[PDB]
Amino acid sequence: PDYKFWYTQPVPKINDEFNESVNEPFISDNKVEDVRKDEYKLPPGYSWYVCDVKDEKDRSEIYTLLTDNYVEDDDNIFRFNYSAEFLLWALTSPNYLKTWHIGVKYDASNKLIGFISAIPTDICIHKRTIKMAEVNFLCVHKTLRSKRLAPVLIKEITRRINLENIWQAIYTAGVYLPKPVSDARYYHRSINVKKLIEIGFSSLNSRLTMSRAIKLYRVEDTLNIKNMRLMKKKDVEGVHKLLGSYLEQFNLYAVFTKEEIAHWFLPIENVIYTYVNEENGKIKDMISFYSLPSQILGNDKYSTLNAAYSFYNVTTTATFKQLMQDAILLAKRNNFDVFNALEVMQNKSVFEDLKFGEGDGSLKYYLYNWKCASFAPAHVGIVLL
Ligand SMILES: CCCCCCCCCCCCCC(=O)SCCNC(=O)CCNC(=O)[C@H](O)C(C)(C)COP(=O)(O)OP(=O)(O)OC[C@H]1O[C@@H](n2cnc3c(N)ncnc32)[C@H](O)[C@@H]1OP(=O)(O)O
Ligand SMILES: Cc1nn(C)c(C)c1CCOc1cccnc1-c1cccc(N2CCNCC2)c1
Ligand SMILES: [Cl-]
Ligand SMILES: [Cl-]
Ligand SMILES: [Cl-]
Ligand SMILES: [Cl-]
Repeated sequence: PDYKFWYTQPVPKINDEFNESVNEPFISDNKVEDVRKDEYKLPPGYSWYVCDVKDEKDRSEIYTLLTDNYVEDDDNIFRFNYSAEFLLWALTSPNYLKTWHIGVKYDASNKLIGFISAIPTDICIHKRTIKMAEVNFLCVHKTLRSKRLAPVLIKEITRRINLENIWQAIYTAGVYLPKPVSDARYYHRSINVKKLIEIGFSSLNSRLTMSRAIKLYRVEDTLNIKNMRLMKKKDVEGVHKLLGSYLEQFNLYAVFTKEEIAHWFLPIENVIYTYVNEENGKIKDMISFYSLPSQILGNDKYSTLNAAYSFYNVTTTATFKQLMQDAILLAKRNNFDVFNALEVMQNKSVFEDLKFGEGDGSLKYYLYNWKCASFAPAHVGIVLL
């Protein structure tokens, strides 16, 4: 609770507030020549391991570590269960670096007991585009918790990123760290109502029977945008144009290349869904969501919470409410239990009328080595995985 590590880093202190025009690094004029060239030292018995996520053996070790040891909610009901495919997809975006996928092994057993990763991305923050590392999947094995391994993982990936002449990073966390640039509550639209109530994800309102809740939280009968279809390769430049134009209104967003659109949006069953309303090669509307199940801890009636997470949604032919109603239906049609979304972009406006419930927490957006004013989450135009 006292931030002994984080207050040594170029991030804001917890009570810092910055003026409305500053937009620049905390530590500027960095020189690659000054970056530590060797890996940070580890205690005897532990070693760094650069992972090849395209290799089945390495990927399996990452998958096993995260499945057993990655993020849990604050009541330890759920643990994220990113698929091995999702991990491959998330980590091998265009121009990724294998040397930014770094683990720590326990030498005696040759097992992976720590991990952190980054991928490169261009991030526009308050109208300035900066090449950044997007950091994700920080994880320490449960048996090695509270041994200060996380600061070493963070410092080591920072070194590896700095060696590429990159000095800023973006990341999200459900925990409060110094210091969010924005903080977005999450909301959910129940689809498989009885399951969500039985596992403790949702509460049954005291005025409702289970049977009535199932009826009341039914989804729309048919699409508002009836021509929706899965995205195809030929749609990449059209999605690039539609999404790229939409995102320029926000204070924080990724500046996607055509290659990045193809990577992040072309569909992969049970990983990433993108639907488009296309006419004469123009993409008029798009819906996208990704698949991230949570293992339901200690519950033998169900295995996973099969959740869809809102990604990027843009409409020109409907209202935003109609678009997001269609997103919920498309998730339901693909057998998802729940549709989760953040109060970013225009999402907040739809939550009441589309019968979303408010979640039990918020997702914090962070920048490393960047000084600027924080802002309300409606100004956030990026969804991290
Ligand atoms: C220019 C390039 C820069 C690149 C780097 C950019 C920064 C990237 C930052 C990483 C972005 C990650 C994005 C994601 O992946 S967020 C998801 C994080 N992972 C999990 O929640 C999985 C389950 N939990 C664990 O695996 C461990 O509990 C973790 C690994 C979280 C801590 O391990 P452990 O419990 O064994 O603790 P320790 O003794 O080793 O270390 C204690 C220190 O760790 C600080 N801590 C705790 N939780 C987090 C957290 N979620 N982000 C950052 N720091 C965190 C804490 O403040 C303390 O420092 P201080 O309080 O003394 O200051
Ligand atoms: C159903 C469920 N399962 N688990 C394991 C949880 C925590 C939930 C609650 C629902 O949480 C969200 C709902 C919507 C969006 N984001 C989250 C969210 C919340 C906390 C942390 C993360 N991480 C770490 C940072 N990087 C992205 C992923 C994500
Ligand atoms: Cl493979
Ligand atoms: Cl977290
Ligand atoms: Cl009932
Ligand atoms: Cl391009």
